[PDB]
Amino acid sequence: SVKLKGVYKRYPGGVTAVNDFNLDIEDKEFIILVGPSGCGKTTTLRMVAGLEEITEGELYIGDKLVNDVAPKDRDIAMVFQNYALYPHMSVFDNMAFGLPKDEIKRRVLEAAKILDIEHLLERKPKALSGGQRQRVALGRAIVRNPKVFLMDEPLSNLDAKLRVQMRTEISKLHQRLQTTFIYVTHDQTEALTMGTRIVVMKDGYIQQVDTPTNLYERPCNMFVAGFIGSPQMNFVNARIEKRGDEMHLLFGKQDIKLPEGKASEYVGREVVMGIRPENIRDEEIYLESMSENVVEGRVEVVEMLGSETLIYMVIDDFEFTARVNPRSKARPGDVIKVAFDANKIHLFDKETEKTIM
Amino acid sequence: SVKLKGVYKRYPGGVTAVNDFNLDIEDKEFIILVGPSGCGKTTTLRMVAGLEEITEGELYIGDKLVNDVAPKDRDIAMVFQNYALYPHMSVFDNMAFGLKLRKVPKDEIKRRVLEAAKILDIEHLLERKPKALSGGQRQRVALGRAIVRNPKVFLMDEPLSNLDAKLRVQMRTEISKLHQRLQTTFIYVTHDQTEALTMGTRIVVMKDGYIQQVDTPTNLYERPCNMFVAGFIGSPQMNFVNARIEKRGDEMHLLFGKQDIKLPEGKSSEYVGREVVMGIRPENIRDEEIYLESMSENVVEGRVEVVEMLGSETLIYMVIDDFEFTARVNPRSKARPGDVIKVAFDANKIHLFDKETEKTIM
Repeated sequence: SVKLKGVYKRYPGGVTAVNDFNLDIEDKEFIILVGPSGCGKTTTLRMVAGLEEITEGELYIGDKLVNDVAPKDRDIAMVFQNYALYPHMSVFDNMAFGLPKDEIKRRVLEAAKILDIEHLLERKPKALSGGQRQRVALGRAIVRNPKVFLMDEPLSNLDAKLRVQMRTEISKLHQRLQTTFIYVTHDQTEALTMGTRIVVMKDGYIQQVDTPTNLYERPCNMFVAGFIGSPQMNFVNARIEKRGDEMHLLFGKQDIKLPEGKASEYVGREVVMGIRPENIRDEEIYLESMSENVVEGRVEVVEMLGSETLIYMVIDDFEFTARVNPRSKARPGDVIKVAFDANKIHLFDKETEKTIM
Repeated sequence: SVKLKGVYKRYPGGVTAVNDFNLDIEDKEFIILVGPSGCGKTTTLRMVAGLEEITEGELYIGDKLVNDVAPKDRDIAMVFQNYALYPHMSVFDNMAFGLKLRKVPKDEIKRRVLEAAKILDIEHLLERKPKALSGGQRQRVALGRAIVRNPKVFLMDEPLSNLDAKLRVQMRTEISKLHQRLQTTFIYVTHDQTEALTMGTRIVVMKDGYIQQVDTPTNLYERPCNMFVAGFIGSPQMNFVNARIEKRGDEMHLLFGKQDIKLPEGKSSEYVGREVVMGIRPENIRDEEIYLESMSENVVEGRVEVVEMLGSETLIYMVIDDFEFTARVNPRSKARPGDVIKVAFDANKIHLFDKETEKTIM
């Protein structure tokens, strides 16, 4: 367990890098820190590790306050992008720096075969490059059985398909040792599967802390909504209008009827509507059931992937991206009848940019 | 335009590698040859290129028979795994070769080489040598020696095999953009299936030497002619179970295990009562509550065992009775291992094959 109570970090010149970071990681938890560059996500990790000092706040590991504890005295394994293995040491010895009980150390180190480095086991760092030397750094930390793991983009020099293989082995390791993990990555796509809870940070402030599913389906503001999930969620200005007992959203000359179950102090007001691509669907089941919420749009580019078909269109004056089932019939220039799934509409304040529900 | 009329190739020992290969490529067309290893796809290219002889049949590039024409007199551009760039020549000279001894247009060779370089954004590499380049750049350079040929056909034998995951996709879309630019016939051979759905005008699926099907990407995907095309194109693989067709009233139902799926009015005779193989793709086993209300008749309970969230999709792996099935649904599903899920089978997208003959009934 690690707790950060009201933690600040200020840079030279008074600039605030991390602003009131409060969060309680329970033990045996996988927490992911995502956010744009300079959002303070990397800074907090260096502070939990003890590489930067904590200007203000408290940091506890278990029960012990460690703000002024040297990194070596925290029982933490760290992998950062300065992994920097020693050039004139074998792969084994470069992973065997756990001070120790030799001849069992080897067993655990050979078990690092999970990283597919067993065929490099007696090599030296210069013969590997890019991805392989980063998997060596991982290995070093992998055999440490610490109280918490701290990882800063440890799979960034690897290629797609091998990064995926090592992400599943990190998750299995957390499932096996059940020690706290704090994982930092630029990629968002690796947050949604790995972490128990995800923390979205922006310009030093944490926007939201929730489970991957909850971040995806209940964002707190337009930023989190437009930061998690790709391609970016579609955004339009819309006016809420009550017609009869129905509640409608109007943007351009188009008309979306919200389902009975939505709402008070925003009726007649103009809001921003948010729908994700996979909720603009063209299969005709939806075009008959959600007939009230079908809109005609002029397709401009289509992209077929085998997993999906992404359709980029323009409705009245606004560009929209849609995700439909693989191998679609749409082509650039035609106008297609898309249905907006009102049950998946997000509504934010135009000024505060936070959600109304 | 390229035509291959009844073309065969047999190996030492009498084994036939290519068996009655027939198809007429229209000019300015992108054709893809896909199939398992040793399906003869590489052999066919080697025969179009002139590197192997044609045992029987007729090859016509343009309007002329070229079975006995040397490759170099065939007006062919080739990017194969043979095309090692010349080690001690600049990429420029490596792109100006062939053109340099096909009746040198010295001035008109610089102009064309640099237009092919500007298309591939390799002009800032014109003075580097192949050993200084990396795999991806030399695959762009190798392509470049072919744009300067202005050929009648381009021949590509797995030219994106030496690349890593992301790079591949980047140079495929560049080829699709490239064919859309030169508007010359392309014949492309690749191992990966995913570009059935991405690259080609028409696709040829080959199996054990035979052409299984020649069709457009959508039609290849949506109307496979046999279980092989059905299970070779599309990922994850299409689900297959043995089922028996049964006529109850004028409805027609399909039964496998304890479950019963009713086909819509429009599916007919001379296969009813017999055991068939059913084929449905994962994106047609789907759990959205829209499906369970319209297609309540064809809702099935299945025990989830593994789920994989990808951001683009959610893959759900389930067992029904003794049978296994996979479904592809929206990115963040709530189904988790141990639960039982209520999936709807989209009857309008079920494929039915002969159990013995293994070819499609419709």
